[PDB]
Amino acid sequence: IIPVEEENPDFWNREAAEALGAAKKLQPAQTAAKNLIIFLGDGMGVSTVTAARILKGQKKDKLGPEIPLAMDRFPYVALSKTYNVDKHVPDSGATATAYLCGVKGNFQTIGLSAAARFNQCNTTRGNEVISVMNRAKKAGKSVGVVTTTRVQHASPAGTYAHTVNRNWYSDADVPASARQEGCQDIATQLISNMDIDVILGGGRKYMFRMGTPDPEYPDDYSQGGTRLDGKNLVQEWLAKRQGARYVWNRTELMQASLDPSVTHLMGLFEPGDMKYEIHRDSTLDPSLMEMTEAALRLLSRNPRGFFLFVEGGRIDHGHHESRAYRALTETIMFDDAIERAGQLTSEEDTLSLVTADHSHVFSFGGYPLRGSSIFGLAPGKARDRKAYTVLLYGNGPGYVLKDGARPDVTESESGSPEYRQQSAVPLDEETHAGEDVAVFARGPQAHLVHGVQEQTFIAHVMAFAACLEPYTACDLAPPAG
Amino acid sequence: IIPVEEENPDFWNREAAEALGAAKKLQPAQTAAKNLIIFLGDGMGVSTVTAARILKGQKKDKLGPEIPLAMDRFPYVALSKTYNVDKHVPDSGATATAYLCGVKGNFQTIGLSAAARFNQCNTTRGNEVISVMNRAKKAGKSVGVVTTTRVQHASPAGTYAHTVNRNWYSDADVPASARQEGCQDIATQLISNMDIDVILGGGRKYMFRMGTPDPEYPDDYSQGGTRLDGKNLVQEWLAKRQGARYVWNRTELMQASLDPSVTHLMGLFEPGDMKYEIHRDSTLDPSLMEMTEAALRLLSRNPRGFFLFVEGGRIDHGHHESRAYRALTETIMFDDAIERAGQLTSEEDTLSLVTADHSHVFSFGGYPLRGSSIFGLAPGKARDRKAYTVLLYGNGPGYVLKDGARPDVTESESGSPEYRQQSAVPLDEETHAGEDVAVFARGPQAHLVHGVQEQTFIAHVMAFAACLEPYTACDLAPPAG
Ligand SMILES: *[C@@H]1O[C@H](CO)[C@@H](O[C@@H]2O[C@H](CO)[C@@H](O)[C@H](O)[C@H]2NC(C)=O)[C@H](O)[C@H]1NC(C)=O
Ligand SMILES: *[C@@H]1O[C@H](CO)[C@@H](O[C@@H]2O[C@H](CO)[C@@H](O)[C@H](O)[C@H]2NC(C)=O)[C@H](O)[C@H]1NC(C)=O
Ligand SMILES: *[C@@H]1O[C@H](CO)[C@@H](O[C@@H]2O[C@H](CO)[C@@H](O)[C@H](O)[C@H]2NC(C)=O)[C@H](O)[C@H]1NC(C)=O
Ligand SMILES: *[C@@H]1O[C@H](CO)[C@@H](O[C@@H]2O[C@H](CO)[C@@H](O)[C@H](O)[C@H]2NC(C)=O)[C@H](O)[C@H]1NC(C)=O
Ligand SMILES: N[C@@H](Cc1ccccc1)C(=O)O
Ligand SMILES: N[C@@H](Cc1ccccc1)C(=O)O
Ligand SMILES: N[C@@H](Cc1ccccc1)C(=O)O
Ligand SMILES: N[C@@H](Cc1ccccc1)C(=O)O
Ligand SMILES: [Ca+2]
Ligand SMILES: [Ca+2]
Ligand SMILES: [Mg+2]
Ligand SMILES: [Mg+2]
Ligand SMILES: [Zn+2]
Ligand SMILES: [Zn+2]
Ligand SMILES: [Zn+2]
Ligand SMILES: [Zn+2]
Repeated sequence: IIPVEEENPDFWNREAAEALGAAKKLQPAQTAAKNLIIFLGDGMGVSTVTAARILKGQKKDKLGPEIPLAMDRFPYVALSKTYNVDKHVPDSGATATAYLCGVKGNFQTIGLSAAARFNQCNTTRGNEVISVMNRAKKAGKSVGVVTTTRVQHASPAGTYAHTVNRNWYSDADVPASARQEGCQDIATQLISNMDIDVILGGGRKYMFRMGTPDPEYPDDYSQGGTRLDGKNLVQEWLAKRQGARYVWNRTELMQASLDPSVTHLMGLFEPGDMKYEIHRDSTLDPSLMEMTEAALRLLSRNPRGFFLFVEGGRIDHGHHESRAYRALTETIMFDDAIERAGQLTSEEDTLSLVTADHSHVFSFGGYPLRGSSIFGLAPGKARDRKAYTVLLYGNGPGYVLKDGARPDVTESESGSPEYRQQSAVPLDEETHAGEDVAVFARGPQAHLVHGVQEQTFIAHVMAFAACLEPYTACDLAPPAG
Repeated sequence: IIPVEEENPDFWNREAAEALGAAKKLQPAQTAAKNLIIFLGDGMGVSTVTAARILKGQKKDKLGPEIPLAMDRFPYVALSKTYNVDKHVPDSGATATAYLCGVKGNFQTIGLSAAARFNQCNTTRGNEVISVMNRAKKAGKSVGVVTTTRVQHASPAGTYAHTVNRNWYSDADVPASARQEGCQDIATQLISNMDIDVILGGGRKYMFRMGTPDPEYPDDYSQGGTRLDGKNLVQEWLAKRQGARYVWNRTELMQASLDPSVTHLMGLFEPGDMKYEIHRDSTLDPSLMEMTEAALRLLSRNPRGFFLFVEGGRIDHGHHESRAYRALTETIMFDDAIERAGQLTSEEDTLSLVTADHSHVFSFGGYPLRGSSIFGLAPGKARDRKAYTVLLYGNGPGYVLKDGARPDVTESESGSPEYRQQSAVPLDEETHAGEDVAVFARGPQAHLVHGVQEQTFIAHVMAFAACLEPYTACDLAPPAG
C-alpha cells in the first residue's frame, strides 16, 4: 500500500530538512564517559536490522520500514569489519575478543590474541588480552554482563574469560590434558578471573556438580549440574562477597535489584541458554529488557560509573535454525533493551554502542509491497511455478525437497514461528556471514565511531572514552553532570 | 592462513590507536562544496562491499579483508533506508528519485513523487521532482552523467528525467496513448529536459531512427537505431550547442576530453549497456574510471564547480545473473573510479558521496579460511554430501537440480567468470534486497552524513553542501580554496 502523506514531495523535503537540522546540531563532547554500555546483537547484521525494523514497525501498526528502531536513533554509525585473523567469516568467540578486548583472534577462541590456537590449551599463556570490562573494574567501575545465552557462552565470556576453546563451558567439557595444564572451564573463569558485579543470563548447569537437580527442572536429569570437580561455583562466588545474591528466577531478580544491601548479583535463569522471547515463561524468566534494567539498578549505584555488556544472544540462534521469526523477534527484544537502557542512563555521561559480532546469510528480497509482512511470500511465482518467501537464507536447515521438488509455501506456513525459510544449500545450521556489520554509537566520544573500522575499534573507543588503559592520558575533561 | 603480524596484540592496538587519532582529527567544514559527486554502485549492498573488498585485496596479493577499498577510506558513513513508497524492496528508478531528487517515489518510476503511478502517463504532470544535478546546472555549475549502463537507464535517468515508466528508453517503447499525452521517452528527455555538459555511457540505439546501423556493429541489425519518430537525437543535441562533440569510442573520448574547444561531450559507447569490464574491448571502450576522468577534465573547467554522477551500473547486473564474479569485478572498477575521482578533485571543495541504490540477496558465508578466494567452496560438505560455495544468493538463476539433486560444485567451476552461484529459489533474475545500504561521504559538509537516514538524505545533503535550492540560505562560507 502507498501511504498518502508520502505522495507529497513536501513530506520528504520536510523530513530531510529536519534530518539536516539534526545533523548540524551534532557536537562532539570534550568530556569523558562515566559509563560504558555495549549492546551486542549476536548475528545482527544489516539485513537483520532492516528486517527487524520492518517487523517492529508493523507490530506497532505502522507500515514498517519508516519507523526507527531505538538503535536507528543513535547519531553515529560506522561499518565494522568482522573477519577473524584465521577465518573471513567469524565466530562469536574471536569477534568478542575484537569488540571486548580490542584485539582480533582466531575462530572459536575467546580473550586470546591470534598467537593462541583453538583447542590447544598449551598455547594460552602469554596470549591473554584483557577486556575493557576488566579494565573498567580495575578503574573502580561496577561491571555487568547480561545475556539471553549461557553467561558462559562465547560473547559474554569475551568480557572476562581467556580460553582456546569456547566449548569449554564446565570442567566436564575440558579434556583431561587441558585440565592438568590449568585451562579453566569458562564457568570457573566467570567466578575467578575478575570481580563482576552483575551476572545475568543462562548457564545454571555449568555451576553445579553432576547430579545436582536444576531448581526449575528437577525432574529433567539432562538439565542438572555438569561439573565433575564437585564444586558449587555459585556457592564459591557468594562466599567471596558480602552482599552477594544468587537468583534463578524473575521474581527474585526483581527483589534483588531493588535491595540496597545487594552489591553483587548473579542471576542464572535456565540450565543452558534462555528461552526465545516467544517461549519465555514471564512468571519465571526475565526478558532481556528486564535483566538490563535489573543490572542498571545495581550498576548505577557506583559513583565511579559502570561498564555494562548486554547481549541479544539468541538473534544468532534464530538465524542458525533458519527461523527468521525467532531471529527477528529476538532482535526486537534486543532493541527494546537498548531503548530501556537509554531511558535509564544519560547520553551526557554514558557512551553506548550497539553492534553485532557478525552477520548471517539472511536476505530480504522478492519485491514485496509496502506494509506486507516480512514473513510473507514474494509476489509472483518462481521459475518452478511455486511460491517463495521474501526472507531466505543462503544455506541452512530450511532447504527442502519434497518428492524431488522445492516445496511450495503458503502465507500461513511462512508466517509460523516454527517456519524455516528455504536456503540454497542444506546444512544442519545456517552459517554466519562475513559482511560488515553496523556500529551505532551515542554519548561522550561517540563521534569517534565513524567510517569503516576494524571490529577492534569498538573496544578501543570505549576504553578511550572512559580514559581506561591504554588511554588513561585520554586528555578528556571529567564526565559531564 | 594466519598472518604472523596479526598474532601480536600490539598490531591491533597500534592500528586502533591510529584509528582513534584519525577519528579525533576529523573536523567539520564551515565552508560550502564547490563540487558535488555522487558515486552510485547499483546493487552495491553491504555484502557486495565486503566481498569486493576481499576480492580487491587478493587481486593486490593481500589476504583480502584487511585492505581498504577507496570507499572504505571515506570518513563519514551512514546507513540509508532504500524502501520505495510502494515496495519494501525497491528498484533503481524510484531509488534514483530518492538519492538524486530527495523525494521517495514508486517502483519503476523516475524523477516523480509517489503521487505518480507506474506506466500511467496521465499521472505525470505536477509530480516532477527536480534533481540536485538540475539545480546545480541552474546555479551555473557544469554537470556530468557517467555510467556503464545505458545513459537512459533508471539510475542516470534520475538526474534529468521524469517518467512513470523506466522502460521507456526510446519512443519505440512508449505506447501510442502515452506518446499522444506527451510522455517523452528517456532518450528525448536526455537531450531536452536540461543542459548536461558531459554524458557518458551506453545507449546509442535509442538516439537514432530505426534502420540506422550502429557504428560499432553495422552488421548486427539488432544493435541499430530504435526510434520510430525519424529523429537523430545526437544530431539534435549537437545542433543546440557550440563546442559540442559526440563520440562512440574510447580514442575519440580521450581526444575530446583534452580538447579545450569541447564544452559539451556526449559519449555513447555501446548500443545498450556497456560490456562488463571483464568483456570490455579496451581499444574501443573506456572503463568507468576513464569515463570518470574524461568527465572531470571537462567539468572541472567551470569556475563555479560541477555536479557529477558516476555509476557502477552493472554491479547490479552481475548479481541479477547470480554471477558474483561479474558483480564483484564491476564493484572493484567502480571503486577504482572513486579512487581516480579522489585524485582529480580536492576534498577541501568537493563533497563526494558513495552509495548504492539498494542491495541484492547476495550472501557471503560458510567458514572460509583467511586468504581463501571469495569464489571458492565453503570448507566442509553440505548435508546432501556435496560441496557448496561461500557466495550464495537467496534466489536467482543459479538454482539447479541435476538428476533431481543439488549439483556438486568444484573450485574450478565456482571460480569461473560465468559461474552462477546457487540460490534457494529459481528465478530468471536474482532479486534486489531491501536491507539498508551504506553511504560513504567526504568533503565539505560530509560530516552531516551520519546515523540511519532515509535515502532522500543523499540528495538533500548534496544540495545543502553546495547551497543549492532549497538550501540557498545554507549559511556556509564560500568553498575553500
Ligand atoms: C601443545 O601440545 C601438543 C601435544 O599434543 C604438542 O604437540 C606435540 O608436539 C610434538 C613436537 O612438535 C610432536 O612430536 C607431537 O606429535 C605433538 N603431539 C600431538 C599429539 O599433536 C605441542 O608441541 C604443544 N604446543 C606447545 C606450544 O607447547
Ligand atoms: C524463585 O526462587 C525462590 C528462591 O529459590 C523460590 O523461593 C523458594 O520457594 C520454595 C518453594 O516454594 C520455598 O520452600 C522456599 O522457602 C523459597 N526460598 C526462598 C528464599 O524464598 C521461589 O519459589 C521461586 N519462584 C518460583 C515461581 O519458582
Ligand atoms: C489515466 O488514464 C486511464 C485510461 O486508461 C484512466 O482510467 C480510466 O478511468 C475511467 C474512469 O475512472 C474508467 O472508467 C476507465 O475504465 C479507465 N480506463 C482504463 C482502460 O483503465 C484514468 O482515469 C487516467 N488517470 C488520470 C489521472 O487522468
Ligand atoms: C572512433 O570513432 C571515430 C569517429 O567516428 C572513427 O574515425 C572514423 O573512422 C573511419 C574509418 O576509419 C574514417 O573513414 C573516418 O574518417 C573517421 N572519422 C573521423 C572523424 O575520424 C574511428 O575509426 C573510431 N575508432 C575505431 C577503433 O573504430
Ligand atoms: N554460533 C553457533 C554455531 C557456530 C559453530 C561454529 C562456529 C561458530 C558458530 C552457535 O553456537 O549457536
Ligand atoms: N524493566 C523490568 C523491571 C524488572 C527488573 C528486574 C526484574 C524484573 C523486572 C520490567 O518491565 O519488569
Ligand atoms: N534491476 C534489474 C531488473 C529489475 C526488474 C524489476 C524491478 C527492478 C529491477 C535490471 O533492470 O537489470
Ligand atoms: N584515466 C583514463 C584517461 C582517459 C580519459 C578519457 C578517455 C580515455 C582515457 C585512462 O587510464 O586511460
Ligand atoms: Ca527459567
Ligand atoms: Ca563500444
Ligand atoms: Mg553470543
Ligand atoms: Mg543503475
Ligand atoms: Zn555470534
Ligand atoms: Zn552463531
Ligand atoms: Zn539498482
Ligand atoms: Zn537491478
